[PDB]
Amino acid sequence: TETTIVVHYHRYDGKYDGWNLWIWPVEPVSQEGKAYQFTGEDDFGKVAVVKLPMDLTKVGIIVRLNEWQAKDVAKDRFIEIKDGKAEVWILQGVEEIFYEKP
Amino acid sequence: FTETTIVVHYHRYDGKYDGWNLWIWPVEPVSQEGKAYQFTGEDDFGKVAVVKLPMDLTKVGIIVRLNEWQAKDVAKDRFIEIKDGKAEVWILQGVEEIFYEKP
Ligand SMILES: OC[C@H]1O[C@H](O[C@H]2[C@H](O)[C@@H](O)[C@@H](O[C@H]3[C@H](O)[C@@H](O)[C@@H](O[C@H]4[C@H](O)[C@@H](O)[C@@H](O)O[C@@H]4CO)O[C@@H]3CO)O[C@@H]2CO)[C@H](O)[C@@H](O)[C@@H]1O
Ligand SMILES: OC[C@H]1O[C@H](O[C@H]2[C@H](O)[C@@H](O)[C@@H](O[C@H]3[C@H](O)[C@@H](O)[C@@H](O[C@H]4[C@H](O)[C@@H](O)[C@@H](O)O[C@@H]4CO)O[C@@H]3CO)O[C@@H]2CO)[C@H](O)[C@@H](O)[C@@H]1O
Repeated sequence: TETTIVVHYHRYDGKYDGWNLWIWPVEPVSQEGKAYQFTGEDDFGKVAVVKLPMDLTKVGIIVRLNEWQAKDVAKDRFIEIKDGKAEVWILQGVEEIFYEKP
Repeated sequence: FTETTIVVHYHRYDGKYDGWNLWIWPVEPVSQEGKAYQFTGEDDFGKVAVVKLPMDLTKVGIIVRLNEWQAKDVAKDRFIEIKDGKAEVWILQGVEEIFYEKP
Protein backbone atom coordinates (compact mmCIF):
# COMPACT_ATOMS: atom_id res chain seq x y z
CA THR A 1 0.00 0.00 0.00
CA GLU A 2 3.12 2.21 -0.18
CA THR A 3 6.10 2.68 -2.42
CA THR A 4 9.47 3.39 -0.85
CA ILE A 5 12.28 4.88 -2.99
CA VAL A 6 15.75 5.46 -1.60
CA VAL A 7 17.51 8.10 -3.69
CA HIS A 8 21.32 8.60 -3.43
CA TYR A 9 22.59 11.91 -4.81
CA HIS A 10 26.14 13.09 -5.28
CA ARG A 11 27.28 16.57 -6.38
CA TYR A 12 30.91 16.98 -7.26
CA ASP A 13 30.75 20.61 -6.11
CA GLY A 14 29.80 19.69 -2.54
CA LYS A 15 27.07 22.36 -2.55
CA TYR A 16 23.82 20.56 -1.56
CA ASP A 17 21.91 23.39 0.19
CA GLY A 18 18.39 23.75 -1.18
CA TRP A 19 18.54 20.69 -3.52
CA ASN A 20 15.40 18.53 -3.18
CA LEU A 21 13.41 16.02 -5.23
CA TRP A 22 10.28 16.55 -7.21
CA ILE A 23 8.73 13.11 -7.56
CA TRP A 24 5.37 12.25 -9.17
CA PRO A 25 3.42 9.02 -9.76
CA VAL A 26 3.38 7.93 -13.36
CA GLU A 27 2.20 4.30 -13.49
CA PRO A 28 -0.18 2.77 -12.90
CA VAL A 29 -1.49 6.30 -12.13
CA SER A 30 -0.27 9.81 -13.06
CA GLN A 31 -0.73 12.51 -10.40
CA GLU A 32 0.82 15.93 -9.66
CA GLY A 33 4.13 15.61 -7.78
CA LYS A 34 5.44 16.72 -4.42
CA ALA A 35 8.80 17.83 -3.11
CA TYR A 36 10.89 15.47 -0.98
CA GLN A 37 13.86 16.45 1.17
CA PHE A 38 17.11 14.60 1.77
CA THR A 39 16.87 12.77 5.10
CA GLY A 40 20.44 11.45 5.52
CA GLU A 41 23.91 10.98 4.13
CA ASP A 42 26.43 8.27 3.26
CA ASP A 43 29.84 7.91 1.56
CA PHE A 44 28.25 8.70 -1.84
CA GLY A 45 26.31 11.81 -0.89
CA LYS A 46 22.87 12.70 0.34
CA VAL A 47 20.17 10.17 0.88
CA ALA A 48 16.40 10.55 0.58
CA VAL A 49 13.89 7.95 1.77
CA VAL A 50 10.73 8.73 -0.16
CA LYS A 51 7.37 7.22 0.81
CA LEU A 52 4.43 7.45 -1.59
CA PRO A 53 1.02 6.23 -0.36
CA MET A 54 0.19 4.03 -3.42
CA ASP A 55 1.69 0.94 -5.14
CA LEU A 56 3.57 2.39 -8.09
CA THR A 57 5.56 0.79 -10.91
CA LYS A 58 6.95 4.09 -12.27
CA VAL A 59 7.57 7.57 -10.94
CA GLY A 60 9.00 10.73 -12.45
CA ILE A 61 11.85 12.56 -10.70
CA ILE A 62 13.50 16.00 -11.14
CA VAL A 63 16.34 17.10 -8.92
CA ARG A 64 15.53 20.77 -8.25
CA LEU A 65 16.98 23.73 -6.32
CA ASN A 66 14.50 25.27 -3.83
CA GLU A 67 11.15 26.08 -5.59
CA TRP A 68 12.31 25.56 -9.20
CA GLN A 69 15.29 27.90 -9.03
CA ALA A 70 17.16 25.31 -11.21
CA LYS A 71 16.92 21.70 -12.37
CA ASP A 72 20.00 19.46 -12.24
CA VAL A 73 19.29 17.83 -15.64
CA ALA A 74 16.29 19.82 -16.92
CA LYS A 75 14.17 17.09 -18.41
CA ASP A 76 11.85 14.53 -16.89
CA ARG A 77 13.49 11.26 -15.79
CA PHE A 78 11.90 8.12 -14.47
CA ILE A 79 12.38 5.43 -11.90
CA GLU A 80 11.13 1.89 -12.46
CA ILE A 81 9.82 0.23 -9.37
CA LYS A 82 9.25 -3.47 -8.46
CA ASP A 83 7.17 -4.57 -5.45
CA GLY A 84 6.90 -1.14 -4.01
CA LYS A 85 10.65 -0.59 -3.49
CA ALA A 86 13.49 0.95 -5.47
CA GLU A 87 16.94 2.33 -4.79
CA VAL A 88 18.80 4.56 -7.19
CA TRP A 89 21.99 6.56 -7.50
CA ILE A 90 22.06 9.99 -9.24
CA LEU A 91 25.05 12.21 -10.05
CA GLN A 92 25.14 15.95 -10.74
CA GLY A 93 24.73 16.65 -14.40
CA VAL A 94 24.60 12.95 -15.43
CA GLU A 95 21.35 11.98 -17.12
CA GLU A 96 21.45 8.20 -16.51
CA ILE A 97 19.85 6.97 -13.30
CA PHE A 98 21.74 4.03 -11.79
CA TYR A 99 20.21 1.02 -10.04
CA GLU A 100 23.53 -0.11 -8.56
CA LYS A 101 26.00 1.89 -6.56
CA PRO A 102 28.79 3.33 -8.72
CA PHE B 1 49.47 16.55 -37.38
CA THR B 2 52.15 14.81 -35.26
CA GLU B 3 50.96 14.83 -31.63
CA THR B 4 47.73 14.18 -29.76
CA THR B 5 46.65 15.90 -26.60
CA ILE B 6 44.00 14.55 -24.28
CA VAL B 7 42.82 16.43 -21.25
CA VAL B 8 41.31 13.94 -18.76
CA HIS B 9 39.21 15.11 -15.78
CA TYR B 10 38.55 12.62 -12.98
CA HIS B 11 36.12 12.85 -10.07
CA ARG B 12 35.87 10.44 -7.12
CA TYR B 13 32.85 10.64 -4.83
CA ASP B 14 34.88 9.20 -1.92
CA GLY B 15 37.78 11.66 -2.27
CA LYS B 16 40.30 8.80 -2.30
CA TYR B 17 42.45 10.09 -5.14
CA ASP B 18 45.74 8.88 -3.67
CA GLY B 19 47.59 6.57 -6.11
CA TRP B 20 45.13 6.77 -8.98
CA ASN B 21 46.61 7.29 -12.44
CA LEU B 22 45.80 6.71 -16.13
CA TRP B 23 46.79 3.83 -18.42
CA ILE B 24 46.41 5.00 -22.00
CA TRP B 25 47.38 3.19 -25.21
CA PRO B 26 47.15 4.13 -28.86
CA VAL B 27 44.50 2.21 -30.74
CA GLU B 28 43.94 3.99 -34.04
CA PRO B 29 45.28 4.24 -36.60
CA VAL B 30 47.96 2.01 -35.03
CA SER B 31 47.85 0.13 -31.81
CA GLN B 32 50.76 0.09 -29.39
CA GLU B 33 51.30 -0.94 -25.77
CA GLY B 34 50.39 1.79 -23.25
CA LYS B 35 52.02 3.91 -20.59
CA ALA B 36 50.91 5.38 -17.27
CA TYR B 37 50.15 9.07 -17.00
CA GLN B 38 49.87 10.97 -13.68
CA PHE B 39 47.46 13.74 -12.77
CA THR B 40 49.30 17.12 -12.57
CA GLY B 41 46.44 19.43 -11.71
CA GLU B 42 43.11 19.87 -9.99
CA ASP B 43 39.93 21.82 -10.51
CA ASP B 44 36.44 21.92 -9.02
CA PHE B 45 35.59 18.52 -10.58
CA GLY B 46 38.68 16.75 -9.27
CA LYS B 47 42.02 15.67 -10.78
CA VAL B 48 43.31 16.75 -14.21
CA ALA B 49 45.86 15.10 -16.54
CA VAL B 50 47.14 16.45 -19.81
CA VAL B 51 48.29 13.41 -21.83
CA LYS B 52 50.54 14.05 -24.82
CA LEU B 53 51.23 11.27 -27.31
CA PRO B 54 53.72 11.77 -30.18
CA MET B 55 51.44 10.44 -32.94
CA ASP B 56 48.20 11.66 -34.62
CA LEU B 57 45.53 9.40 -33.13
CA THR B 58 41.78 9.02 -33.62
CA LYS B 59 41.32 6.46 -30.81
CA VAL B 60 43.01 5.60 -27.55
CA GLY B 61 42.26 3.13 -24.84
CA ILE B 62 42.01 4.23 -21.18
CA ILE B 63 41.91 2.53 -17.82
CA VAL B 64 41.86 4.37 -14.50
CA ARG B 65 44.14 2.29 -12.19
CA LEU B 66 45.45 2.44 -8.66
CA ASN B 67 49.29 2.64 -8.60
CA GLU B 68 50.80 -0.31 -10.50
CA TRP B 69 47.53 -2.21 -11.22
CA GLN B 70 46.44 -2.67 -7.60
CA ALA B 71 42.87 -1.97 -8.75
CA LYS B 72 40.87 -0.55 -11.65
CA ASP B 73 38.04 1.96 -11.45
CA VAL B 74 35.73 0.31 -13.99
CA ALA B 75 37.57 -2.85 -14.99
CA LYS B 76 36.78 -3.16 -18.74
CA ASP B 77 38.86 -1.39 -21.40
CA ARG B 78 37.34 1.99 -22.45
CA PHE B 79 38.13 4.27 -25.38
CA ILE B 80 38.28 7.91 -26.26
CA GLU B 81 37.47 9.05 -29.80
CA ILE B 82 39.58 11.99 -30.95
CA LYS B 83 39.21 14.55 -33.74
CA ASP B 84 42.10 16.55 -35.11
CA GLY B 85 44.48 15.40 -32.40
CA LYS B 86 42.76 17.03 -29.40
CA ALA B 87 40.13 15.67 -26.95
CA GLU B 88 38.88 16.46 -23.46
CA VAL B 89 36.87 14.10 -21.24
CA TRP B 90 35.31 13.77 -17.82
CA ILE B 91 35.36 10.47 -15.94
CA LEU B 92 33.42 9.72 -12.76
CA GLN B 93 34.17 7.01 -10.23
CA GLY B 94 32.36 3.78 -11.08
CA VAL B 95 30.57 5.24 -14.09
CA GLU B 96 31.30 3.38 -17.34
CA GLU B 97 30.29 6.19 -19.71
CA ILE B 98 33.09 8.63 -20.59
CA PHE B 99 31.73 12.22 -20.95
CA TYR B 100 32.74 14.73 -23.65
CA GLU B 101 31.45 17.80 -21.85
CA LYS B 102 31.57 18.77 -18.21
CA PRO B 103 28.69 17.29 -16.18
O1 LIG C 1 -0.55 13.84 -13.74
C1 LIG C 1 0.04 15.12 -13.44
C2 LIG C 1 0.97 15.54 -14.57
O2 LIG C 1 2.06 14.64 -14.51
C3 LIG C 1 3.13 14.92 -15.33
O3 LIG C 1 3.56 16.29 -15.16
C4 LIG C 1 4.88 16.37 -14.58
C5 LIG C 1 5.77 17.11 -15.57
O4 LIG C 1 5.92 16.30 -16.72
C6 LIG C 1 7.15 17.41 -14.92
O5 LIG C 1 8.03 18.17 -15.75
C7 LIG C 1 6.96 18.13 -13.62
O6 LIG C 1 6.38 19.43 -13.86
C8 LIG C 1 7.01 20.48 -13.11
C9 LIG C 1 7.94 21.29 -14.02
O7 LIG C 1 8.96 20.49 -14.55
C10 LIG C 1 8.54 22.56 -13.36
O8 LIG C 1 9.27 23.25 -14.38
C11 LIG C 1 7.38 23.34 -12.72
O9 LIG C 1 6.59 23.82 -13.83
C12 LIG C 1 5.68 24.83 -13.52
C13 LIG C 1 6.34 26.19 -13.49
O10 LIG C 1 7.31 26.35 -12.44
C14 LIG C 1 5.24 27.22 -13.25
O11 LIG C 1 5.82 28.50 -13.43
C15 LIG C 1 3.97 27.08 -14.10
O12 LIG C 1 4.08 27.85 -15.25
O13 LIG C 1 3.64 25.76 -14.51
C16 LIG C 1 4.71 24.87 -14.71
C17 LIG C 1 4.13 23.52 -15.16
O14 LIG C 1 4.74 23.21 -16.41
O15 LIG C 1 6.59 22.53 -11.84
C18 LIG C 1 6.00 21.41 -12.44
C19 LIG C 1 5.24 20.71 -11.32
O16 LIG C 1 4.16 21.53 -11.01
O17 LIG C 1 6.14 17.39 -12.75
C20 LIG C 1 4.80 17.16 -13.28
C21 LIG C 1 3.97 16.44 -12.23
O18 LIG C 1 3.91 17.23 -11.06
C22 LIG C 1 2.63 14.64 -16.74
O19 LIG C 1 3.75 14.63 -17.61
C23 LIG C 1 1.46 15.54 -17.11
O20 LIG C 1 0.96 15.10 -18.40
C24 LIG C 1 0.40 15.43 -16.01
O21 LIG C 1 -0.59 16.43 -16.14
O1 LIG D 1 49.76 -3.32 -28.46
C1 LIG D 1 48.38 -3.24 -28.55
C2 LIG D 1 47.75 -4.07 -27.43
O2 LIG D 1 46.66 -3.25 -27.06
C3 LIG D 1 45.63 -3.82 -26.31
O3 LIG D 1 46.15 -4.22 -25.03
C4 LIG D 1 45.74 -3.38 -23.94
C5 LIG D 1 44.72 -4.10 -23.08
O4 LIG D 1 43.60 -4.46 -23.83
C6 LIG D 1 44.33 -3.26 -21.84
O5 LIG D 1 43.50 -4.03 -20.97
C7 LIG D 1 45.58 -2.80 -21.10
O6 LIG D 1 46.23 -3.96 -20.52
C8 LIG D 1 46.64 -3.85 -19.16
C9 LIG D 1 45.70 -4.70 -18.31
O7 LIG D 1 44.40 -4.22 -18.38
C10 LIG D 1 46.11 -4.78 -16.85
O8 LIG D 1 45.27 -5.65 -16.13
C11 LIG D 1 47.60 -5.17 -16.72
O9 LIG D 1 47.73 -6.56 -16.99
C12 LIG D 1 48.98 -6.99 -16.36
C13 LIG D 1 48.95 -7.41 -14.87
O10 LIG D 1 48.71 -6.37 -13.88
C14 LIG D 1 50.19 -8.24 -14.48
O11 LIG D 1 50.01 -8.86 -13.23
C15 LIG D 1 50.58 -9.31 -15.51
O12 LIG D 1 49.53 -10.29 -15.64
O13 LIG D 1 50.78 -8.64 -16.74
C16 LIG D 1 49.52 -8.15 -17.22
C17 LIG D 1 49.65 -7.77 -18.69
O14 LIG D 1 49.86 -8.98 -19.42
O15 LIG D 1 48.45 -4.43 -17.59
C18 LIG D 1 48.05 -4.44 -18.98
C19 LIG D 1 49.06 -3.65 -19.83
O16 LIG D 1 50.42 -4.00 -19.58
O17 LIG D 1 46.43 -2.12 -21.98
C20 LIG D 1 46.91 -2.85 -23.10
C21 LIG D 1 47.86 -1.96 -23.90
O18 LIG D 1 48.97 -1.68 -23.07
C22 LIG D 1 45.04 -4.99 -27.07
O19 LIG D 1 43.90 -5.55 -26.40
C23 LIG D 1 46.11 -6.05 -27.29
O20 LIG D 1 45.53 -7.09 -28.08
C24 LIG D 1 47.29 -5.42 -28.03
O21 LIG D 1 48.37 -6.34 -28.11
